[PDB]
Amino acid sequence: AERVFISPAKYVQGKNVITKIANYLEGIGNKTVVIADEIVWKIAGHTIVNELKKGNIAAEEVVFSGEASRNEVERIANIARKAEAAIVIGVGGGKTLDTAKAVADELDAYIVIVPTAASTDAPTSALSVGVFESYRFYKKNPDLVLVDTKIIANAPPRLLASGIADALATWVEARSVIKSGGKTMAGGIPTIAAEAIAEKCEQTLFKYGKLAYESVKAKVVTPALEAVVEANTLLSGLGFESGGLAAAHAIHNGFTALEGEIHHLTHGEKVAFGTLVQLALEEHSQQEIERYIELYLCLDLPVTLEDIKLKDASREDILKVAKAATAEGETIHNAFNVTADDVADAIFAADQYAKAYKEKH
Amino acid sequence: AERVFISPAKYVQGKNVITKIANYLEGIGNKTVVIADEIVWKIAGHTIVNELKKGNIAAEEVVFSGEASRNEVERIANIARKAEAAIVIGVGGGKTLDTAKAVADELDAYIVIVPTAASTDAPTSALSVGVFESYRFYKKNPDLVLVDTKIIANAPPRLLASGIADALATWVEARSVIKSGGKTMAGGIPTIAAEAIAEKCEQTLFKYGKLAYESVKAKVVTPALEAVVEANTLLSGLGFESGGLAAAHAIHNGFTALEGEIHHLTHGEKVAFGTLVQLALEEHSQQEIERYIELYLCLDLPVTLEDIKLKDASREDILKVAKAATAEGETIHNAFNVTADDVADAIFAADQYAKAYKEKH
Amino acid sequence: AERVFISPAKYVQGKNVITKIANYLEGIGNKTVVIADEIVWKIAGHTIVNELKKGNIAAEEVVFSGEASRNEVERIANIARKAEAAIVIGVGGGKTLDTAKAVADELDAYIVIVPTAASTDAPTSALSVGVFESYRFYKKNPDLVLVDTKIIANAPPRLLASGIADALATWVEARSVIKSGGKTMAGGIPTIAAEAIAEKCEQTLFKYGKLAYESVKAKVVTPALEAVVEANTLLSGLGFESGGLAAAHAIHNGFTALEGEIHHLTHGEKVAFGTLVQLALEEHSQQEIERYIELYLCLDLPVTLEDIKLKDASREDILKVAKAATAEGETIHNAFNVTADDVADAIFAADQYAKAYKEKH
Amino acid sequence: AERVFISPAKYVQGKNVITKIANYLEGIGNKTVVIADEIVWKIAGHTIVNELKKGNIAAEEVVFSGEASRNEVERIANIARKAEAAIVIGVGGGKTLDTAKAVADELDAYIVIVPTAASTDAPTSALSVGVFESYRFYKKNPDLVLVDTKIIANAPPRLLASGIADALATWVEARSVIKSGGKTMAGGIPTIAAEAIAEKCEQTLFKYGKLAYESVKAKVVTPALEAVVEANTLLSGLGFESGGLAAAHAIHNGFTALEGEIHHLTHGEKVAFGTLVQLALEEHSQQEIERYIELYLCLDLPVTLEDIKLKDASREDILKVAKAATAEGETIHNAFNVTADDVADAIFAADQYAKAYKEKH
Amino acid sequence: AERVFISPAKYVQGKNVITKIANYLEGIGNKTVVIADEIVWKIAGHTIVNELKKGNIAAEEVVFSGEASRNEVERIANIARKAEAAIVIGVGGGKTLDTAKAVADELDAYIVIVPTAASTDAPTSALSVGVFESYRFYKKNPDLVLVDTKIIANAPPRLLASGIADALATWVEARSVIKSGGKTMAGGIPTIAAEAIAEKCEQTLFKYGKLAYESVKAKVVTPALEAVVEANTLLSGLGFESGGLAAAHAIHNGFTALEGEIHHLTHGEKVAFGTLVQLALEEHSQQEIERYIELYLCLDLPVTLEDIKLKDASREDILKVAKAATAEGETIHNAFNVTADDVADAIFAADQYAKAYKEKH
Ligand SMILES: [Zn+2]
Ligand SMILES: [Zn+2]
Ligand SMILES: [Zn+2]
Ligand SMILES: [Zn+2]
Ligand SMILES: [Zn+2]
Ligand SMILES: [Zn+2]
Ligand SMILES: [Zn+2]
Ligand SMILES: [Zn+2]
Ligand SMILES: [Zn+2]
Ligand SMILES: [Zn+2]
Repeated sequence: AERVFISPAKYVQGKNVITKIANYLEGIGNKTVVIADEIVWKIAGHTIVNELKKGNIAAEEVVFSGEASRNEVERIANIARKAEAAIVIGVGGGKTLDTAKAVADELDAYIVIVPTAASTDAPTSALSVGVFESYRFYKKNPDLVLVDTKIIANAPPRLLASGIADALATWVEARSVIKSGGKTMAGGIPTIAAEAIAEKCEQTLFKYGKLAYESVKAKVVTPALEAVVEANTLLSGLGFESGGLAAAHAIHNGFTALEGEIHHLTHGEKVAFGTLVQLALEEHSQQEIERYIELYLCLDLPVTLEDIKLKDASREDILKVAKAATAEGETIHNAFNVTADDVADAIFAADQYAKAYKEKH
Repeated sequence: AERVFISPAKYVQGKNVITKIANYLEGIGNKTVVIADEIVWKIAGHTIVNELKKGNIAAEEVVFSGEASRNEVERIANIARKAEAAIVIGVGGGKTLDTAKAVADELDAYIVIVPTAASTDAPTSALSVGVFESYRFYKKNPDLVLVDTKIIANAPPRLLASGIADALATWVEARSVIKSGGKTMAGGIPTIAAEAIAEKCEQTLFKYGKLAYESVKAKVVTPALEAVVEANTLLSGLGFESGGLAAAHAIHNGFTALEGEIHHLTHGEKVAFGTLVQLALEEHSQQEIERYIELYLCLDLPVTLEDIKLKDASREDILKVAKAATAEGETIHNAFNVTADDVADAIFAADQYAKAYKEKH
Repeated sequence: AERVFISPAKYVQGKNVITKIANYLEGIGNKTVVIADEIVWKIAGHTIVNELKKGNIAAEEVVFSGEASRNEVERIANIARKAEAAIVIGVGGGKTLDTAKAVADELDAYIVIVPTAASTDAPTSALSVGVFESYRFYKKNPDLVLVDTKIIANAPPRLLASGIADALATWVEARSVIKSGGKTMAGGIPTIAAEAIAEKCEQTLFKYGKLAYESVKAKVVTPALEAVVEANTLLSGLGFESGGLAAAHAIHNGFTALEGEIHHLTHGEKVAFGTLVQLALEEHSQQEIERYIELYLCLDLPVTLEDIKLKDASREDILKVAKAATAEGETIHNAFNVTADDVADAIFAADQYAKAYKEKH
Repeated sequence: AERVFISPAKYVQGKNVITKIANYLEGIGNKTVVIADEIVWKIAGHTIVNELKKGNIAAEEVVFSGEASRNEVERIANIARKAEAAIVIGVGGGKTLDTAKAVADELDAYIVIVPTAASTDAPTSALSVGVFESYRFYKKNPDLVLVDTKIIANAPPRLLASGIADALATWVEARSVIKSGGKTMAGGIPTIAAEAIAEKCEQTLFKYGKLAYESVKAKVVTPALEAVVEANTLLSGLGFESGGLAAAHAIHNGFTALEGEIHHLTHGEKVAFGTLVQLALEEHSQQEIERYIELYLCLDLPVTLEDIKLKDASREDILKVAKAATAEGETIHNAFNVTADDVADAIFAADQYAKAYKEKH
Repeated sequence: AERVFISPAKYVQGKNVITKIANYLEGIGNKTVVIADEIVWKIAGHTIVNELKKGNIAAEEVVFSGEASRNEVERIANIARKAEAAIVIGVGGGKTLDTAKAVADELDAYIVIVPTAASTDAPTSALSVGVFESYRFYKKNPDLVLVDTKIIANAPPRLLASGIADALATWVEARSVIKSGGKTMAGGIPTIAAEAIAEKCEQTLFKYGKLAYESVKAKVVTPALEAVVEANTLLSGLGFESGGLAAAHAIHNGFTALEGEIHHLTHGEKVAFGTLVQLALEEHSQQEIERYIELYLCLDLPVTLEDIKLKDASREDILKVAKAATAEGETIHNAFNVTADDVADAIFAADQYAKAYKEKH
């Protein structure tokens, strides 16, 4: 079997790096399109445009509607066409970054991804996704991912905790794919590079995660925050894409089978619970499971069905989640041979294990 | 300080993957130019062309002159222009792959790199180099690095040993840059991703290196050979480019200050000795140094001045090597504060340490 | 001395395996007799009969009176004779399974044992037992032990805790027989196979026991519950029969010398206390003893005389228990050289040690 | 998935236990048939008959032709029919024991298996097998396996070394099935009981194997020999049947695709090499592989192609072995996803690894 | 069971302590009898008498005949009677010290034991023994054991090696009695004091034994020699008497069943082989056994049948040794349940294990 590793061309992370944007685009082009929603234009959008102007780089300001639909992409791509911009700059959260990637594919443009929170590991990836249907690949991983830690230190602590949750799934999922001989999102078995990256991701989070969370609460940049932002973005990104997905993200996707307040949680908050479910489907001792539960609690992340807005959910409701999670083509099959009923049982088990832990402290 | 990580867009490694070349180029183009020297055209060049024809992909066969000069690049680029090929495929050793990268930059073409030996970590890099003058960056890291382990299992054992030598410098050099707060070739401080990759590189080589060497001697592909080819290519490549260079490659470059039979050694063989010199400049116990010497000997690699064709070299000759190695702009300054005289002393020390080891077994 | 190992011919465990009963009996016979009490006929008895009918297997439904007496066996054996059934299927708890084994011996019939709780390690054994008089062997160990974890996940949590208690005695007792050169129930010294099984039994219970207990409380099947059901049934069964019994089960038997509410406790609940008594008769540190007490408490099992309904029992009452436990022929002599008075003292010591632990938390 | 564990009903091992044969058959029957070949009748056959006569047990003496064919079984079964014997006693090596099992299935007779060497783990199993075609199950595992260590201490040392070789494959193969989620010969996933048994098997052999080999050379029974005979018979038997087979026995079977002197080696000698091939297909360091090679050499077992009478074998010959080993239905697929070409490469690698070790000592 | 510990009243060890003899006897008496053979009178006998005269202590010089018979004791006791001596001083080797103890019992005299070699652990004991018949206890352990290390440093190295051999049996034998619940020579189970003493004995010998052996070869007193003399005398003495005897000394006694050159070996030399036999009867790995063999060889002690003058001994001869060793009342039954045949096998096994070790170095 062939091993495959893919990656964005360049990843740059540091305090105030947003100010050198004109610098990194020098020998690339002098015309760009900048995509952000209303809030983000105030947070970083104008700062970016102003930095590009200083360097004589034109910039068409686009206000993202807030929905990553084909129409919005078509609308934005037209604007870029007319402005004849060769560089797409997406700034902000998930939906904006995905839209920007779709836009860049239409135009065959150089794409710069500028996250304003380290909340998911979508930034460096070549893939995207009310009910989940499938994963789709873009033509490439992003050309430049620019991560400004000063910006992230000012984003809500809840968003850093969410990114830690999403990154904590990386080693759990990749390890299960490596052990089962399964395939990664990249198409082949995992490389040793991805295994090393994924395992280091977990180590970095257990070591610095709480200190990074406190740093954000005080809105300061520290070595601990720099370490966790890299884990949440570069390690988690490469780890999941080239290391492999399994049950945790399948459960996250399964939640789309339900309607309700659960959908106000972040991707990371849902993945935290999904990760506990994967651990309940594996052979771990009580102490190994509690090591994760303890960390989630110290980051104010959800660990019970009640925490994810599914208090007293019925077996039938959980079964819908399980059926969606075990749909043909889901990632859970890359590491497990389970039925929807096994998965439904594991969801209730994880809830019971977390409650048992809580009723001990 | 900003951390920077760069990487080729896609790395694919496996037995007989050369046969799926038309498959990986499908949604990219139908016209290519293939670059290889006379020997390599027989080894893999024709197989590639034949695989491209089956998929209706045109291919201009170019015979590399054997010298990576501006003229040769200009000559090859013209041919590609006329054929109006959008994909450059370079097959073979170092000089051919570098030339192919230069060609792809002229044409702004998609580039595929196909090494026929896992002898250096140049394949995945965005950089190139009778006396060494400086490093120069290409506009990008390669789009696709395709590594066929069946081909490498048939290449000379000496070439695998050379690649292991070059890869064994990765952790030594990167660790010294990380400890000193120095910068990598990529421009910033090392990421945690590169540190993880570099350290895993060394572990993989001590674990599987000899088994991989025996596999090649028997011309068979095994899990051990697959592990070492990845270490020699993807881990060593990312590790040195994004992890950092230091004294070992500076010494390799310093040898160009001399004329002689030493220049028939491979890049890896020279780096092996360069690595011992770096260890002699650091604070290690005798046992730590011997751990490397032992491995080099079991791979038939050079460990003494006599082994690198500099038997009884004079202090003045070694001083020339040291002066070149400590030239302004060399990588040794990223991790050390040493003079040419300190380096000359370390070269003789490494030789003495290796002899002392040999005169013990 | 000869080593002897005995075992049921086949052990099958899994979720919903009760549904493949007709499948496992295919090449055996087409006529059976099913034995269960009133409650169990509703729990699993009818499901089994219905599964046998689908496969054209006749089944005489027998309602167990609830008492494992010679008359009941004779009564059931007659029915089987008349129906001329060649397979006996016993479903339910201890008394029913023993009766079914006795029935199968009368008829020389193939016997299937289907426990509805994993509460004791009697299922796989070839032996049986108001005052205890002696152990008696059946002509064989059961032909097929079929353990459906979905059924056990729905049985009371108290019954799983009881089975864990009975299984926690396995390594304690077998280790003492191995160390003393004593004989097992199977007739010779223990094999290495039994030692391995017994020791793994304890490890499995400390690792997964609490998670399995929580799984049952939520009525779900998990890897942890699957592990503990095997420990409680196959490992504990082989471990005690072919590994050896010692003081713990001797104390359990000694309780029959008393009348009272203590006899409403389960076999496992009594063995838990019996196990603490054996530990008090051995040389263990306070920490080693507390490791077991801690686990018993987390499973809501009894650890004091008060817990086993013998609050403020008199020395004379405890002495009766001790005399019965040290009767000629009891298993305590396979590992200890103690008098009834030593055993009476150990019963009070275990109570005092547990109280001391409790008066610390 | 369901876990399944099967086992012979009773295993008895000890010095001179052959003398209590009449004792173990008391409450079973008074008429038997004894099967052995010419040599074995002298070694133990007459001793057994004489022991049965003392207890008034009739015994039809059957001389096994030496070939385990349907005709021989039919011939022997007739004799048993006429003598109307209810017990079949097979004494000797592999072919005799298999024949005896086949005979017992025809007659639905109680079967006693009495090995005269501890050379394979076939004794306790319910299965059998010039080119290998498939495995076939008997209706049951043997009723009684009686292993007399005094007899085995007098059998050739080469036969004990062979049994150690066959038993050393147990943990390697079972561990690979457990890790891959594959199925055992018994039909389901492995139980924890089988994992414990298999792993203890390897430990016992590394600990006592050489001492047991020296014991046999001096023709004496020691604790070390008693431990290894149990490992070679009961642990290896249960471990492979209920723990799982993988690549090692598939390679052993693949050798039947060849004609030649290789077929004078014992089953164990072939499995030793097959085990090295499995280790070459896995990810192990040089030191882990050499730990096994070292032991094989100290037991005078084969480790190279030359040792197994295939010196300078051609790629085409090895490919035939590989194709047979990877046939549809072989056990290698329970733990690996490899092609015949991958397996051919691993055979040459194992040879090269062993030679490399030898050319070091 | 009661635990019992016995000991000589006072043990004094040091360089030149023989010179303070008059000092230790001050408040005891002014008349003594000194017993020694011809050689010892020259070695230390006259020095002692001269030291007693200086202190005005009378001393009847007795020349021991060399045979510890009733007549010799009666002869010596008469002399003491007439001299009306109240103190018996025995100086020299085993037979002399035993005789002196017997003499002191007849007279109810204070007894001083002065060994001139540290070759056995008989000095501090209250017991004694051509075929061995039984152990007999004196009325008391000696009142004063006075060990002069200057004297022992001048005794033959072979005698120190012999004492180390006898002391190396202490922990092996005592540990087996402790594990089996057996009784010591002192009459009850072993105390914790004896277990501590016995285990420290082995540690002291592995740590300092070779250095003490080299010290004696150079005839010098060092801390290492002081440590080993105490181990050989006080630790080994208390350890065997109050810790327990088992198979090793039983084998030593069994040799008396044979006539021949074996009886020129020392007690210690015979115990060394006896110790290897006990290890062969226990469950130890090859490495654990070799740890002792290695030490014996470095002290020039016997490890094979050939070394103990029984080269090519017949099974019948070894069987005589085994029968005597397993006689009713021997110490082997305090820790083992073995037959004479098991012991004969273990004697040949130990020889084979030692040869196997030797044929490795
Ligand atoms: Zn995610
Ligand atoms: Zn809402
Ligand atoms: Zn290099
Ligand atoms: Zn030249
Ligand atoms: Zn029980
Ligand atoms: Zn009541
Ligand atoms: Zn086999
Ligand atoms: Zn032949
Ligand atoms: Zn002694
Ligand atoms: Zn003599």
